[PDB]
Amino acid sequence: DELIKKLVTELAENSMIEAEEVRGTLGDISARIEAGFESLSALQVETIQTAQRCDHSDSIRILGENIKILDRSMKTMMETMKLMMEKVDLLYAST
Amino acid sequence: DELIKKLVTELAENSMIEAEEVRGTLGDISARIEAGFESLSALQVETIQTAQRCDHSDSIRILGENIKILDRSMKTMMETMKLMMEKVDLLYAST
Amino acid sequence: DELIKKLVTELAENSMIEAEEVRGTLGDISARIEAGFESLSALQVETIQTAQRCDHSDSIRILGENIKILDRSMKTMMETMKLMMEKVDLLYAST
Amino acid sequence: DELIKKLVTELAENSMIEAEEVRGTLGDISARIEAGFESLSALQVETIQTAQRCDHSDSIRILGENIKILDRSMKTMMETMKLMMEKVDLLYAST
Repeated sequence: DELIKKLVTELAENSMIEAEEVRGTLGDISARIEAGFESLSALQVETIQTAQRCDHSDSIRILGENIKILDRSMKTMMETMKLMMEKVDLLYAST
Repeated sequence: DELIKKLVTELAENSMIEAEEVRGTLGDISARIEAGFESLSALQVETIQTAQRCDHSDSIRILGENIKILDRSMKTMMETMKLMMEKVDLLYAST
Repeated sequence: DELIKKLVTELAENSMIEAEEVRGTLGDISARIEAGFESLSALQVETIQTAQRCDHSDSIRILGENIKILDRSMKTMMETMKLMMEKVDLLYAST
Repeated sequence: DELIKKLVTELAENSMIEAEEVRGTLGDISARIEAGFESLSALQVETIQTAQRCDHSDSIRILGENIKILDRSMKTMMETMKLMMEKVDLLYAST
């Protein structure tokens, strides 16, 4: 195995160059994977944080509650109007 | 083919190591693909679930409906005011 | 080049198997890329379509416009009240 | 090393073809990575821009403020009604 091992090395010497170029190419691809995923997920988090600003559950409830306060104040006023009119009716009949 | 097959094995013995290292590298890349896609999609689902909380179609409709109830109560009161005034006008002329 | 070409084939015969297994592995990776991107983008479109349901620009404007109608009706009523009172003042002084 | 180098070239000649086909396949994969990431991120930006249209913080505040103006106008009217009634009471007792 004297001449055999000399040919084993001279063949590895030429393949090792093509193995290095594939390894670098694979690492270039791996770097583009971890860069796309790191970028999109940061943009994705920015989407969730933005969406949260549009949840107006409490704001709309407070508007709703204050419309019902006004409705109750309108009932209170309708009772005060009929009360005033029932005094006016008495004033007319007192002539 | 006695010596031929001895050189075929001694060459496979040295290439098999470089094939294993490429296979492991490919599997490292494949694992990063299924990890990025599993993570981003989970973050993406969290975005849809968050966006749904901002659909206030029904809340805003109930506010709108109760503003129109108040508007109708305001028409009812305007008729009651003119009614009261038309009794006051009669009371003035009765002097 | 008689014996040379016989060794060229017996070496290609053993490498061709390792080339096929890498080609299949590469295609397995390529298929996972086009599957993740096809899935996430479909989920992403579902996010945009969901977000559109939360744009209540017109609904909120119609609420705003009808609150200002009520405000104008309240001004109309305040003028009718002072009008009624200015008739009541005259009725008191007519005694 | 006369015959040795002739076999080194005739072996590189057959491997160089399989190296080119792997290089093209790797580049086909790399192109699908930069295409998916470029597409999804453009769709992701469209999601953020859409979500911003649903932030009605200011619109809802102006509705809230104008409901409280109406509430204050309703208090002003309740004072004017009791004022009118306190003149009507005096008119009844003046008989």
